[PDB]
Amino acid sequence: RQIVVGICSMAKKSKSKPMKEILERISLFKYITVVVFEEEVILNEPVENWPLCDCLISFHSKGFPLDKAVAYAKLRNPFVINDLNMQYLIQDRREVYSILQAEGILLPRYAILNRDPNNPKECNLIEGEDHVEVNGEVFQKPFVEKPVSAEDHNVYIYYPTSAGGGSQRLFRKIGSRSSVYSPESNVRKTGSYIYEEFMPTDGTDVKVYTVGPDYAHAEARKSPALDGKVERDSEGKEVRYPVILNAREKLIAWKVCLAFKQTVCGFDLLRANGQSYVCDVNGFSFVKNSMKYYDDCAKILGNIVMRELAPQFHIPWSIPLEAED
Ligand SMILES: O=P(O)(O)O[C@@H]1[C@@H](OP(=O)(O)O)[C@H](OP(=O)(O)OP(=O)(O)O)[C@@H](OP(=O)(O)O)[C@H](OP(=O)(O)OP(=O)(O)O)[C@@H]1OP(=O)(O)O
Ligand SMILES: Nc1ncnc2c1ncn2[C@@H]1O[C@H](COP(=O)(O)OP(=O)(O)O)[C@@H](O)[C@H]1O
Ligand SMILES: [Mg+2]
Ligand SMILES: [Mg+2]
Ligand SMILES: [Mg+2]
Ligand SMILES: [Mg+2]
Ligand SMILES: [Mg+2]
Repeated sequence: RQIVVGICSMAKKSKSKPMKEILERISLFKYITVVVFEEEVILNEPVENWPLCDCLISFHSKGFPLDKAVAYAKLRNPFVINDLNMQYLIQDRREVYSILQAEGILLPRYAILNRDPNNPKECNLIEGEDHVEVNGEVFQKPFVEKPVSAEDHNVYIYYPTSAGGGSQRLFRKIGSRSSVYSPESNVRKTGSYIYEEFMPTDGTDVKVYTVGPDYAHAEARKSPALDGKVERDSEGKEVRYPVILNAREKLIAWKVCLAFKQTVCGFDLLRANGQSYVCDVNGFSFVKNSMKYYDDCAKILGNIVMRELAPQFHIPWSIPLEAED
């Protein structure tokens, strides 16, 4: 029989153009059949009625019932491409940073400010004009303030008085804008945050996209805080610039992929001061608008499936050479 690869995610992701481009390519494998789980089934049917698969590609995004996906995996015991339990941790920036540190991955110096919502003023925070002290640790402006929830994209950057003060407020892109300047110089007074040193880059973020530990595509984009005006092409896509990862960065990608147990994994690098710092690990993310990435991503995933499952299906399989980017 065919090896079944099940795709289990919210429709917003499962029906995205990149997903469709990759799935049609995975379907080219002679012995693989792709089955995309309907969102209505994911949300409203018990896991016992979800379709069978032999390999499960499943990932959390807003509204996804991760507890059900875990229960399904436990019930059916499929080969899992992106580990589900790690996806609980990926939702919490504190957990993400803790894993990065445990793996010896360079990241910004940071401190966690946990605030009791019932008692917001008695947290370990002291604030001056050009700095904060978080659990006694000092951050001179510029510094970055991130909500502990990784799914909250309201990241603020606080500028020193010498540069005019105020702050840049980042958010999920709204049409042409990715951030806005605020005259507010004082930090947020409710919520829990990570405070971290600002890493000076050349004005770009490096976005990395792994497909297993030995492949990563990288590309760059204008730092969303620089002025908040998104660079768009004639198709309405964000302008992306060429990047080739150096040897250190290829190792970082290997480590992130394995540490988070996410075969398909996006994360962000800040190239600063002659090193590269991870500032965000998002888990499952596909590149938009690279034909070559669709080809490579589909072939690697299909080959991962065959390698793991061909023997139990009695299908002959010889491990082919794969590119690294
Ligand atoms: O909101 P989510 O998290 O469910 O989905 C978002 C996520 O896509 P994913 O699921 O990972 O593929 C972002 O990638 P990411 O994971 O690297 O995120 P972070 O580094 O944590 O910010 C992506 O930003 P980008 O990397 O393309 O700039 C963003 O596109 P959008 O702002 O629309 O960009 P445009 O199409 O307008 O240019 C998506 O927003 P929506 O689709 O509106 O919800
Ligand atoms: N320590 C830092 N130094 C400089 N820029 C940062 C730092 N942390 C985040 N940023 C900038 O803010 C953006 C959003 O932060 P990120 O941690 O990626 O949050 P999100 O999960 O919302 O994407 C980054 O892409 C980067 O441009
Ligand atoms: Mg097929
Ligand atoms: Mg996500
Ligand atoms: Mg959007
Ligand atoms: Mg990011
Ligand atoms: Mg993120």
